[PDB]
Amino acid sequence: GVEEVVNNKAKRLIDIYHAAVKELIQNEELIDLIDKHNVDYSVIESIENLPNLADINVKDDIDDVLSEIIKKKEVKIGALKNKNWGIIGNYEQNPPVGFWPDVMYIIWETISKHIFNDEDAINIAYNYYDNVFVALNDKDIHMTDNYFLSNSRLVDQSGNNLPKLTSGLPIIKHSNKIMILKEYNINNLEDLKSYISKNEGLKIACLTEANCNALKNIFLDKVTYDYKSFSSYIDLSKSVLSKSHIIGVISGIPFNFNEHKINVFDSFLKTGHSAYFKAAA
Repeated sequence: GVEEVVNNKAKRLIDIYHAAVKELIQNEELIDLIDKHNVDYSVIESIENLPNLADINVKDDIDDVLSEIIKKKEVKIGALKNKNWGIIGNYEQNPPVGFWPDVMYIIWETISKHIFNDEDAINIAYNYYDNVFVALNDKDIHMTDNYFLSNSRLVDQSGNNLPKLTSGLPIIKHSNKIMILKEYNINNLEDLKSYISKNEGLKIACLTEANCNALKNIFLDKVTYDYKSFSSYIDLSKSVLSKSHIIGVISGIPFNFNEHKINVFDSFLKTGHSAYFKAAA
């Protein structure tokens, strides 16, 4: 009569990781970093149930991933290569710069101050791959970067699922805004739902797949979703103004169109970001 649980070698790594984020939210560092880079992200809303960093075992007695990190004073993080989103995160150079790299740095600086007694105790080693989830399942890395979507396809290059990979909390989110013509008298998600429920054959324009997904959760097959046809705000906007798509879904607004013609409201339908780990051998 035994509870035979999987040996998650990343369990303590995930917990101290979550505990650090909790501390970074308590000490205002994470939100300070968001303000410093002037990026439009929100931190995880509830931290009550997250582990307290002070409690977490930092001993290297456990036969797990964290003990390896501790002995070498180094963690290997995986990120997509040749990515450069400017201030949001530039990975064309190693070590990378920008918000998302800075997020990973302060997390491990915080972890270092608990396992050890200095922010620089543990070195961050970034490795770049085309498929990071393959490298993760192959133990080339201990972690993915935090910027990865919470809804990511955990698949190999063949396109088949990787069942041993797990995810941390969506510690950081960004919201999805909805732009629409004022003439429809719709300025909230509720009025939009009513309209979509009354009408058929409508189509939704999105700048990214994640934008359309946030709304797909709400509307299902009541509408068609187009995100491939748009590569910029100007493209997306042209389509809404041309009246071909009832709304445009987008995470940001570079500049404003006429107040009296266009409406933009925050649906508060969020897109989460999380790190991924290897939860089983």
